[PDB]
Amino acid sequence: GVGPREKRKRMVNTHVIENNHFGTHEFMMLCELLGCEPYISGNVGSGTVQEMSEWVEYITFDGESPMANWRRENGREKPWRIKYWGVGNENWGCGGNMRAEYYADLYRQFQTYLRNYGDNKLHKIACGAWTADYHWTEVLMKQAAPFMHGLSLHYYTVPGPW
Amino acid sequence: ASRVVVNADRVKGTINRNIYGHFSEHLGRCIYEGLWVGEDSPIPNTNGIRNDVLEALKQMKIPVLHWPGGCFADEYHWKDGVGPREKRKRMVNTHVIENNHFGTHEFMMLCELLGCEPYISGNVGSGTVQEMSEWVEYITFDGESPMANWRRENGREKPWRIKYWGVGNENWGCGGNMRAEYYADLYRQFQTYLRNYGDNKLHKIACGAWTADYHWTEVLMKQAAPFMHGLSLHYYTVPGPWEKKGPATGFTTDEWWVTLKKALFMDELVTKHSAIMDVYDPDKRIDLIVDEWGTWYDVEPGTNPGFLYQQNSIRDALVAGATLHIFHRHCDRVRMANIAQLVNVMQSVILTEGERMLLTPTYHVFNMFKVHQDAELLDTWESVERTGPEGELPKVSVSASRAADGKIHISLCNLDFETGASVDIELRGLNGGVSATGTTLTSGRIDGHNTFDEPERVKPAPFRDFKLEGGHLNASLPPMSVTVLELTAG
Amino acid sequence: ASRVVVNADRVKGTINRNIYGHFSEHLGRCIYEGLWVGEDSPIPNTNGIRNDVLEALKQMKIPVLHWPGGCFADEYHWKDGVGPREKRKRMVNTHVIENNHFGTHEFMMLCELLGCEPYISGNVGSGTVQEMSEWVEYITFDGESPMANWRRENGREKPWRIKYWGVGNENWGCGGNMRAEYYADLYRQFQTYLRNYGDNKLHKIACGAWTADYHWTEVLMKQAAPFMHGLSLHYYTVPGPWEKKGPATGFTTDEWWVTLKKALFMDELVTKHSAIMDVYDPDKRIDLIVDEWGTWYDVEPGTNPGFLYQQNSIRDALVAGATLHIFHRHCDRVRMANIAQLVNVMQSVILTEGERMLLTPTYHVFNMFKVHQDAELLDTWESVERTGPEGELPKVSVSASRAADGKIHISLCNLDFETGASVDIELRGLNGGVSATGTTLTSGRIDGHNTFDEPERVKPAPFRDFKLEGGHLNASLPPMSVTVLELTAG
Ligand SMILES: [Cl-]
Ligand SMILES: [Cl-]
Repeated sequence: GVGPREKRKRMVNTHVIENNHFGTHEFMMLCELLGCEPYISGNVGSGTVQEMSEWVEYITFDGESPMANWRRENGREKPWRIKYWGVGNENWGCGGNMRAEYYADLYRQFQTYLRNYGDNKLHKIACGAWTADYHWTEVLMKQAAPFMHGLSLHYYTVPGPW
Repeated sequence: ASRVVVNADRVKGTINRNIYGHFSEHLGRCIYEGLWVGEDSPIPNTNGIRNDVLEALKQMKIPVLHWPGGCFADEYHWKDGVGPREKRKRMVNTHVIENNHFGTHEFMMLCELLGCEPYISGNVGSGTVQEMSEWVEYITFDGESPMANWRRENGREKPWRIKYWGVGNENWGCGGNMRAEYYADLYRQFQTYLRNYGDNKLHKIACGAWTADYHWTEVLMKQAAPFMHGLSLHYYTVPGPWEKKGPATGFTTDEWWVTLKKALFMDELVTKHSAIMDVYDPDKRIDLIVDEWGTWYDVEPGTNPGFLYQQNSIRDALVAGATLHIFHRHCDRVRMANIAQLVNVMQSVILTEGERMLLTPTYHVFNMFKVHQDAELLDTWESVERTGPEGELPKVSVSASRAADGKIHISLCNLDFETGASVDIELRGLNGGVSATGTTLTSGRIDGHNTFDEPERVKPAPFRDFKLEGGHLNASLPPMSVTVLELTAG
Repeated sequence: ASRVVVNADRVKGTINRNIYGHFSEHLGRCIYEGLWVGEDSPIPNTNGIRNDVLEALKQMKIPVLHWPGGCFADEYHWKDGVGPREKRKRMVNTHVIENNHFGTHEFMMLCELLGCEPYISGNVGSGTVQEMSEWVEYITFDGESPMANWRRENGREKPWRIKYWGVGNENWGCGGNMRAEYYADLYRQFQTYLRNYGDNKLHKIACGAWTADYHWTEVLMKQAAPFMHGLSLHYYTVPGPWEKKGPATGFTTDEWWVTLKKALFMDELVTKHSAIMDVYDPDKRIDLIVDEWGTWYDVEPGTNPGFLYQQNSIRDALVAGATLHIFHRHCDRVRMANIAQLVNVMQSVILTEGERMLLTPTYHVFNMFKVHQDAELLDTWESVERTGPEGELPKVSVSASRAADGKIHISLCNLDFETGASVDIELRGLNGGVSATGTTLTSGRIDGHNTFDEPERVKPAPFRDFKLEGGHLNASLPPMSVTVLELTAG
């Protein structure tokens, strides 16, 4: 979702009709125009540690590096600031069908490599429970509390059966 | 006096020379003005490596060098440090100038120049399994493959040999903040794909405990012992709280005693960790490898705290002396150790500033003690005077080796800065009578250090302050001394 | 030849005399013809205990006796064995006769007559907490209470003293088939209510592992180490399958080698169990107590298999000799051991048949070696000839103590039945020169045994087959020997 908009990746099928015209630059810009805080969730389920690490570099790094230089080629000179960074979402489900014990180990690992560049200071957020999985909350706090600034929770209001 | 017997005919094992090992990183000017200066530097160099340092390290007989090690291991992507030096990746913070001019080829070359063993740590924290696998292929594979062919493009035709391969470092901390249970699962997975190509034979090393995390050791041995050739251990000597460690020079007498007391804790750690290894590995197949040790102070005032620059007193020499003795005492299990670090960083053997370099007291110990490298430990039994303000510490630390050429070396540390130390030494199991030369390393001040202006304040001198009554050897050790005696039979 | 050095000035520790301990059960004629005969028996006795055996055990300097021990401990209800002997409980299987004539008073008295320590195992398996608690009250309480007053009615005014109290035995087996996790919880509970009355001080002992259940040891130390003074261990030497163990005499040369190989396995067990205890108890506060060991054969043909009556060859003496040596080598942790059993049962020191008794080869070793009881172990370094059909075993086992009176004792076992054994012994650390007496115990046949008809076939003789060149001591050991040398300084 970065680089010349015209030559970004494209999934399309109506047997995902996604052109990636809206990516990181577009989003950060949006938050600037609205005057709201950006909150990004990185990819744990199908992503790698270097991938997520580099995303933060790309966005927040004021110095000279492949990622930062690439940000500038792509048209943003100064870094952006971001507080809220989610280290995966929905990891009990469509984000890897993980046990809490397991997501917690990945959370700890991934968050390790999300660095504070310039005077950016990250608020790291771990994926919390779905509805009433109090077990999930118990495990994440027991195993990862020291390594997180926040913990998420998901509850939709659904009148009927799924 | 302090009584010591040396059953000179009772070998107790081999002191693996790799105990006298070192370690360097890319956090600071360890690998950036200290060693690597560049092919086009005004400082006299051999293929980019300054010769003053080479000369000194060759003389010290460095046995093994560990790179990347520490935190850097689990940040590094090795492919960033190969290919045309001109076109390698470049990370630079203007507040860090990492240009990756020093990479795999440069390191292997360095180890060849020094005649030391290479010890590399792959990236578990932020790396992948294929990444690490490919690194070993790249280095060791004699056949035809993308990685091997790439090694040759990059200018090395035949494979290299490498024994010591670390599968992550510091994984409980800056290498992923992993639980032991978890690192162990990754270790098993990663190590699976590190193959022995050609006639290279890997010594696979799992990341072991920080300080007194006996739990970590227990779990790694319980879960992974069959899949490892060695297990690491990390313990720095820190005088104060982590938030205010204390200085390298101009420190109190309290800071002296506390520094040594902290250093000697190494014996407890090694004992207790070995104890656990014994349970899961009774025949001691698996090496214990203390790949991080040495003093850690606050940086010299008016230097960047992140650069870790610290001075090196006679204090630092005592720590080095006593700790090496402790490894000697544990050479049944301990088979490698790596002091932190090599140049300009923490407890370095060498400091540099432009084209000037000096040898630290710490250098002098490693140089003096090299007589113990691959030597044979001798049964020594001892009763030593206490010292220090509560009678805490031993006044004296002593060790005896038998070199290959038959000669006998006895190293002695006097930990009291305040007064010298008397040592009667009975030698049993002898052949003829014996004659004895001697070197000593001491200082006038408690923080005796070498500077670029006066780089020879603290250096080894001849030692003659002892009588040798063919059998007994009574000896008179200077305050804050490190001393080696060399005995020849007949 | 076999080389041995004895650093005669280097004490390695104390050999707790309780290593030379024994153990008896209500099993056959151990407590019932072997020891207890009764006040008005025709066998000459002291308050019901036959004097021929007392005399012999007093001679041997028995240090400690364990009763009930084995399975019986966790079946016994101690109140069944106090009160008027006339009106005590009576269990009889007519297919084995328990009249409870030998109970608490009788046992305590026995230990007083022998001058040995009592070691009692309370009943966890089938007993209650108050039951065990009250037993200790009954024995040790100087004041006024139902239990103490009952002791006095039953004829003992002052309390007794007792150190060694076992909180169950064999709890993994015939004492409840308990998991370790579970026994540990009961151990903690029971031991809570065993109080120190008067100035009696209890040494509480938890039931340890059977053979190589290292798991049991791990769990007991992990869960209960703080609540115990000692931990037990059980290992019998069994030549064959459990269903067909092999005989005490008329056995093959293969059965000799196998028997000794099994016996020597004790070193591995003690090492590996100690290793684990070291992890949870680095300072070795807790005693390791091997309260069941010895050979276990098929019963003499045409005797009741359930009575466990077996003979005692020179083979049995070798096992006893070598095993005691192994305990010596481990006296840093091992502080008590109890051979099974005392009389007429398994590897007994004494056999009886009516008023006739004999001393077994095993007796002769315990008697010969008593010079080691509460002695000081000396640094010995050795290189020994191999023996046995695969070069399996050491030809020689040797150990050195320094008695209180300054004298030095060196015990030696030659495990080859086929030929004698040469042993050069260098003695360092001495003052004066030394003179040397010597005893040896050997045999014409590999199954050399004592019978009631010829009870002196195998007994200690003087040993003079050695030259002492005032420093070296070359010695010429008989086949299947056990040998003690006594050196006096000057
Ligand atoms: Cl080597
Ligand atoms: Cl005692």
